[PDB]
Amino acid sequence: APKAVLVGLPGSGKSTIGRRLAKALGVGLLDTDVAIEQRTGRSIADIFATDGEQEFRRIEEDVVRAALADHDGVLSLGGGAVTSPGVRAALAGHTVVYLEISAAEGVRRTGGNTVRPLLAGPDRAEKYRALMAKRAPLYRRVATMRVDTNRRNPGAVVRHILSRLQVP
Ligand SMILES: Nc1ncnc2c1ncn2[C@@H]1O[C@H](COP(=O)(O)OP(=O)(O)CP(=O)(O)O)[C@@H](O)[C@H]1O
Ligand SMILES: O=C(O)C1=C[C@@H](O)[C@@H](O)[C@H](O)C1
Repeated sequence: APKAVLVGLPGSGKSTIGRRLAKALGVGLLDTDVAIEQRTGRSIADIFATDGEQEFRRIEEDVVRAALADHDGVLSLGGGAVTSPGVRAALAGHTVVYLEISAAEGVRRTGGNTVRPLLAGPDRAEKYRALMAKRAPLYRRVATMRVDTNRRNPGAVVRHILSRLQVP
């Protein structure tokens, strides 16, 4: 059982924070997007382009359920992880930290050049607003703790988290 599951829109910090939240607790971090690229031997960019999100979402669903019982440290979920009705029920009972972010910073932190299937230019922001709107509800449903990583220092966020994870 993960010491904490991290969910949030791509660009919310899931990785930056998943590392500091894991290194501070003394437990390895784990990414579902990365776990899938291993169990399949295929890049998520391909699995999407060739087989499709439909099938991908299934594979992710199976991989997540797999980590919710195997991993003992910090677990990080892919953006649309919470769109899978099955994934949301596997999260029931876990410590789920929803890292919130506004369309402003979210898009500013994702304008790099990593191949994001669901977030590709042009109008890469309209796409972000949509993802945010459509999913925001979902993240609330599975989140046992809502932390804002918007205006904050990657470390000051982990600071905030650990306190609320030790206090009732
Ligand atoms: N709490 C925070 N405050 C300030 N900037 C932060 C932040 N957390 C992360 N960032 C910045 O946001 C950028 C993207 O962060 P991150 O890589 O964690 O996205 P992500 O893991 O949510 C996306 P994906 O789901 O695609 O893997 C980095 O440049 C990072 O420095
Ligand atoms: O927003 C999403 O649903 C995604 C986020 C990434 O982590 C990858 O899992 C993939 O690009 C899909």
